[PDB]
Amino acid sequence: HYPRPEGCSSPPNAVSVGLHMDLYNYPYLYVKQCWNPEYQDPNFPRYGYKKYGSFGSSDHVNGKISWDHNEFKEGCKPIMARLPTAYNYPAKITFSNFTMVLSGYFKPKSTGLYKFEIHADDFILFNFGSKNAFECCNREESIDNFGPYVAYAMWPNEADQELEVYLFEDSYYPIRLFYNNRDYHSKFMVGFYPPNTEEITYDFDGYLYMLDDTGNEC
Ligand SMILES: CC(=O)N[C@@H]1[C@@H](O[C@@H]2O[C@H](CO)[C@H](O)[C@H](O)[C@H]2O)[C@H](O)[C@@H](CO)O[C@H]1O
Ligand SMILES: [Ca+2]
Ligand SMILES: [Ca+2]
Ligand SMILES: [Cl-]
Repeated sequence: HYPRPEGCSSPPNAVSVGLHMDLYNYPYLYVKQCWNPEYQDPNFPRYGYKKYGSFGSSDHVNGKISWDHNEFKEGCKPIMARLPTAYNYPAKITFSNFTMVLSGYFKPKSTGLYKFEIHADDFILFNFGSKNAFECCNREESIDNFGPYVAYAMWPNEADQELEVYLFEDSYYPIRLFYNNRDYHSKFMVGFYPPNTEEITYDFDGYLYMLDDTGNEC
């Protein structure tokens, strides 16, 4: 059968809307290969990604969280631009070169099979489930204790991926999205097909949530 990941329960008053975001610096080797190949090291997603420090965070990240910026005209240099309004983050970022971690919970609107689809420039990792993304109600502490990727998308050669999970309406599923841009254009597209649906959506409104971190499977 299809994969059936593990989820979490919580009283509605311990639940709030949307994901948490952390933004981390990702420098060029030099500013006018110019780009840093570090993002390719296997230890980068687990510990290396924090080594240039962070620069911002947000909460309640909900709705239309994908983007495709291919309008930039210059490579090998930092370009300032804004995230979608879904991110509740007002400052411009070095959209040319940065790392982001989005985490929290995905709650399906009905029981059944969900297909996710990702498209990356440069790099997207997808962890999903309480035995794959992070522990129920213990997100801060366990965020980098993720398991083998549910999907691994990397530009140019493996930039498109998909994956299928059978989900239950009553459950909040730990979800962890890792994104990196090494240089220039940036694509973070994460979409899904709910059950019996042939048309993809990139709008997560009503699917994304955060449970309080009380260490006890809630
Ligand atoms: C080093 C550099 O800037 N090379 C250029 C290409 O840059 C890459 O662009 C792809 C998208 O096509 C990715 O975003 C990748 O992360 C970038 O390093 C770029 O496509 C072309 C367009 O002029 O110029 C190359 O020199
Ligand atoms: Ca944070
Ligand atoms: Ca890029
Ligand atoms: Cl799981």
